[PDB]
Amino acid sequence: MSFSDQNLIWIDLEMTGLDPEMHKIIEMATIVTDSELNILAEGPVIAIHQPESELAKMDEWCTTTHTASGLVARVRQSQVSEEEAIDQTLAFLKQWVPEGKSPICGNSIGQDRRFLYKHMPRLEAYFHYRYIDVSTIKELTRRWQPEVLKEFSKTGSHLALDDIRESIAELQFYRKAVFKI
Ligand code: NA
Repeated sequence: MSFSDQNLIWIDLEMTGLDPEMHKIIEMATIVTDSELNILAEGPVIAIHQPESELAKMDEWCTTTHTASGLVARVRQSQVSEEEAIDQTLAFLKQWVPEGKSPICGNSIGQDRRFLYKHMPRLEAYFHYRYIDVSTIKELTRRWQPEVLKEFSKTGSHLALDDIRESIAELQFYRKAVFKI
């Protein structure tokens, strides 16, 4: 429909911890925007099943965060593996953005990309090698004019779709607040 090699793929993952070699992906969500950050379509929001032995690696932060959000219950009830989650997400993305064109977009998105390289390389390969990291702009704004940052706030629920929507909203805020293009 609005298929374009200028469209942006936004992605957020939730994990059982910070180490891709030890931990697992338990949620993924994607959004496609056009190049002007208008949201065109939201992709599959997938709680990925993991056995208790993997959930049992979670520290207190992860356990309390992902239990209180309802994600742990959704993970336990899920019948979707990483491979099926890749299949669903690729089938969505192919309708909106060509392979290899969009940088990976999000907040500190290098961390998600590490988990994609390790656990979902077929999905990682769909992105261009570059990164659109909204937190790059956050950090530059904090140093150049930190008063700007008091004008925007995040809920930070660690529900993957809500958090990637907040990533887009943050960049929209920066477009008006710190950019002149
Ligand atoms: Na994130």
